[PDB]
Amino acid sequence: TKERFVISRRRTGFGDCLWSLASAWSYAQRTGRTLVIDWRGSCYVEQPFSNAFPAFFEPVEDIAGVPVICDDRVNQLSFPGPFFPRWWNRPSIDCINRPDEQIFRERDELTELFQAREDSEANTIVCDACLMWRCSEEAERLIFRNIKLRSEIRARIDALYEEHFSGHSIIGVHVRHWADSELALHQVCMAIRKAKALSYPKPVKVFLCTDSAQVLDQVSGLFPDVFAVPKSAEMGIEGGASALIDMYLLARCATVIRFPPTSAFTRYARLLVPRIIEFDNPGHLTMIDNP
Repeated sequence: TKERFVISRRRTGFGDCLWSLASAWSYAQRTGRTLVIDWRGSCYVEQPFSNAFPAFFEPVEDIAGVPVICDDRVNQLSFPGPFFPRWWNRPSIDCINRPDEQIFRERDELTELFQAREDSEANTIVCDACLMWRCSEEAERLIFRNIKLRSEIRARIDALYEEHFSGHSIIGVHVRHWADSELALHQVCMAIRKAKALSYPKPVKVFLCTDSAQVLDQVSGLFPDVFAVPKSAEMGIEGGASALIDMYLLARCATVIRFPPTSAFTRYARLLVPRIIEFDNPGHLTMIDNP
């Protein structure tokens, strides 16, 4: 009997990476495979063959009973064929072309596999597409609970929590992005007003997570008590750490505004925070009590 594998490959924002990881983990658990976390080529790491996972998280060799390889051994080990999806059996020269249509086909092929009664005969499942929504919420929570941020990142979160969150009820706001910008800023303001009109047990502050300096300046000038975390290889890692700090602090808020709710950036917060506000029909705000 020989070892068999599921490789979780993802290189995008951490919300997507970690949700897609939960999906790979769930299939590895169901089928008695080893899980390989392969974050080579991450948007946050300049060096293309370095596995980014250890740059942000502590070593992990097991997640809830599933053995894990999470480090540079991906560059030494030869994971065994045959492979699924079937594309991965093609010669390497034929794998240079990897268009979005093929990645989407593999999402669908993996989705069907994960729903099928029988385990694949392939010795290695290669997951190299978006696997958001292709697992249970429990699988997602298990991943967050069973990997640990690097201590340097945790210390920053801890200091920020003490400095702004402790003693207070925090409304977290994630804003990812002429007439369009004005309407979007207006919509964000409407969401903040809605959130602020709810009752909270402690004095309220607004935690803003945005990639735009202009949004930060505007929202800060429109509401009281708005704060944000202050902010080339080294600067990619710093971008990653900054993202994680915001993602994890959002999950500590009393209410979170998801602009948009399709962003996996706020999925961790959606799982944990008591109340979620978002535009959902369109132009209209909704509030969701957790669950």
